[PDB]
Amino acid sequence: PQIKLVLLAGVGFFLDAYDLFIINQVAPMLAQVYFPKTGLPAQRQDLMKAAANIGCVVGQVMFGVLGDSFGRKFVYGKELILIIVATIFQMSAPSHWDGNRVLTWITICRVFLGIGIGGDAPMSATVVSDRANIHRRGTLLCFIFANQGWGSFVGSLVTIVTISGFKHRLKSGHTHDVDKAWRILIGLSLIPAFGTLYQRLTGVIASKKAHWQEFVAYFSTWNHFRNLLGSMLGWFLVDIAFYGINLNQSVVLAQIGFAGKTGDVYDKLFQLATGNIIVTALGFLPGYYFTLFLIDIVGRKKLQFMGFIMSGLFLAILAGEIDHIGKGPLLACFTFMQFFFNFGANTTTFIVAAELFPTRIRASAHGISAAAGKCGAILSSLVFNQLKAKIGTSAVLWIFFSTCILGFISTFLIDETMGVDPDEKDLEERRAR
Repeated sequence: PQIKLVLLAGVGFFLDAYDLFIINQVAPMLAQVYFPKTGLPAQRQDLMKAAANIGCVVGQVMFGVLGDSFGRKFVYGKELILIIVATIFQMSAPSHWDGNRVLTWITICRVFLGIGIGGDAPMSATVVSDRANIHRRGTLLCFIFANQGWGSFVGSLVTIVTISGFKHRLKSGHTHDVDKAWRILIGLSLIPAFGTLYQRLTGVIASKKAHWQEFVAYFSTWNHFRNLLGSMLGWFLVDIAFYGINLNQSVVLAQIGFAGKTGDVYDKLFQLATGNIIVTALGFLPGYYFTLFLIDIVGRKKLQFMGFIMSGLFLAILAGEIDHIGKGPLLACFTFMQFFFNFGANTTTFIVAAELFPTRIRASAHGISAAAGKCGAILSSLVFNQLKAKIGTSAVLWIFFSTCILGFISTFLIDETMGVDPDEKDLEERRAR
């Protein structure tokens, strides 16, 4: 039936999300092995975590040109093999290498990993928005998007299970085994990756100039232009705070009480992995499902309004009190923030970008909106840890706070897409003139 296809898109997001966010769990292990006395260099750590998102935009533009040039039959399979190969090279960095050399190895591998993740990322949003043409299209988009939380959550679950498995061996003095652990975290993505591969198998310039003319003509009108503007802005702005935080979630939990001076190698990794699972299980994951049950009841805009404005509140509390109050209060606010990312702007910006635009342009308008988001992701990803040292963590959180208020303001540019057919609205718009 039609059902089996959306799960295949879902597991695509799950694998992409797992591979994207698992870098947050792998980074502290690389530190313990290759930089035990000092932290990971700021510029090098930022590059490694942005690498996947940098490739992510290169992927959907490259797989877009090839996909338009020679059709879909060309791109469907090869995107998944690229992230599989990138996983293996990333997995098998020579353990005898220098710390900086190992880092440079992983950054390059993750760029190619991003190129593949950039492939299936945008092509699945269209398969269920064009097919449904029903009021229950949002609940379908949100269900597939919810796999992003499972990717982040399963990665956190995998980490505590792995660390607790190395408990006795680490306590018995075999501290280098953490170098094996971080390779296991990346490698375990291969199990669904290989499973899905088997299931997936078992006048060009004149046309481009013509579509460009329609695109330019369409978005040269105000009431149509601002819908593209708000779609790009909302996605760009949320991804700054969203990916800046989620790719560095383990770094924030270090200002909070989860990083101490007591205890040995295991105690540190386990409590830090304990914090990561708490946040993603209690906040990051359920946010997708609160969005799921209310988008087709409350509407997309009101959820973006709430999503932007709620996560902003918790960002301001962090920045103001992070250096002044205890662990407990800070942890709760951080989890609430993550909750209102996915119960709010993060999920709705993805949905709104796919729901606003008539199909005759939807491929471009959604692609530019998704590209705009990845631009926000790479900005914070590329500079988060560098700013953290130059201006401090509180100052950086005040920046993310400002981006949320701007997202709230920009959301007014959007038409409510709950229950509206963008093709029918375009159709009635035209008969009236």
